[PDB]
Amino acid sequence: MLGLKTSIIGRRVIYFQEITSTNEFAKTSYLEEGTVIVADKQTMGHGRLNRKWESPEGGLWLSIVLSPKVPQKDLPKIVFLGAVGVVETLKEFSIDGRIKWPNDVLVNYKAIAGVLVEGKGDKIVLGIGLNVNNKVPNGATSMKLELGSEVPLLSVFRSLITNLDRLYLNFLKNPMDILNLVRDNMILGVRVKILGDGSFEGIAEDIDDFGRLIIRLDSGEVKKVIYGDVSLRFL
Amino acid sequence: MLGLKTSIIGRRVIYFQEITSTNEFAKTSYLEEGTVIVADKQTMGHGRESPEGGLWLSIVLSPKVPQKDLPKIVFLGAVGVVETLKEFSIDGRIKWPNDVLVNYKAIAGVLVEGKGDKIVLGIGLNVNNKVPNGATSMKLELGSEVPLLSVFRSLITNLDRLYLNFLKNPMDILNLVRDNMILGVRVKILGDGSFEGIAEDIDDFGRLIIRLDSGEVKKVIYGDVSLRFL
Repeated sequence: MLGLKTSIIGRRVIYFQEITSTNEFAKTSYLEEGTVIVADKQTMGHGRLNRKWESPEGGLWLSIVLSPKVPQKDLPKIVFLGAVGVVETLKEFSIDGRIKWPNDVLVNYKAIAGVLVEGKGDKIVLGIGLNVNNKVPNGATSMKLELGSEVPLLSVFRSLITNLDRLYLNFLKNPMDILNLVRDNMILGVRVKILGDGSFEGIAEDIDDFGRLIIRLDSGEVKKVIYGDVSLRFL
Repeated sequence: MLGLKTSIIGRRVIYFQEITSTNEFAKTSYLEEGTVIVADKQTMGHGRESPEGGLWLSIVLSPKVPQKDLPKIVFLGAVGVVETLKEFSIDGRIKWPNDVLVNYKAIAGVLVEGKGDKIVLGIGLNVNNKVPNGATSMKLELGSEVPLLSVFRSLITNLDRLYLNFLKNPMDILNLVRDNMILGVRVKILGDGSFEGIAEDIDDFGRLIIRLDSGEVKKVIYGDVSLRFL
């Protein structure tokens, strides 16, 4: 009854009024490639770094089962597929989202969406959390807060799934293309701090061919970050 | 994302761009009660292709009621459809025991399957799809396309309410059927042979009461029997 015309992503959609986590269900259930898991609310949702991500009613909480027969090295680009997809959708609703490496989407520096990718050997789970009409944590934002009015969740869903299906299909053939899209929509040229042991500061210059964040320290040293906790030093 | 507010029917919904049969998938798969299986089209639909534009769905049920009441499940589907059609100002009427007609043309059919502790309620409703001759659709009746999703929301809400009351009082549905069924007309019953008579009413068991011209009263139980209007 949804009438989705996508090729792979969206051939099947499993909707829940409530669920612990769309990513968990997607990981533990055998599901055809392209199956989308979506729920009105998550009771135990979380983003990367195991950070508890509130998933109240009004938001778009979904996971997508993928099985991209591509080199084990391109798997890390799946996150970017989700982030670029969100950005393209936000644009369609006249909202300018920018990517905070590696998986966050911000608007005027406020978090509006997060992407959580989890591999499992037999498949890859692309999780996306987007603040639409739900109440958000202080410092965060939503499509509702940005546009000053409630947005039809299904309209956002339709838009996102369509963009992701398109991005995914091209990715299966031209895997490197996504990196350029990411660069054009990522927050760069700003000072950032990588947290944890061996913490350091520098300018986030770009992402390389593997998607690593290239940081230029004040000493001139160049470091390539694969993953971690990032903080904008002047925002 | 659908924001359904139902108690049981619709707690989960599995949508398919295409599927062989929503009823077959629901019967075969391990699914929780209330799960709705819906598809844009069925390539192998059937009753006792369903083209894009129609509403093709199946509901998994596990009613904890007497085995005798189980045969009443088909009526829940038929009444739910009638209620939804009335919400869209379409006069749906029930043709015993599983069909819904509008001006004597088929607009929807109900197929219930399942033996013990797992019942599948299948419903096919013509909304915006092309239909065979003799049949009709909500689009043909209203003169314009109808938001398929709106029809889905309406139907699921109606079925959930009807199903909850059915768990409490399995006989309540019979009154709704009676008020919305085509009666007082001559019909032909086809089964172990055939006979004609006036469809007078349905009894306390949902059996169709037929009065033959001889005055004889026959009570028809649905299963392997077909009804034709004269």
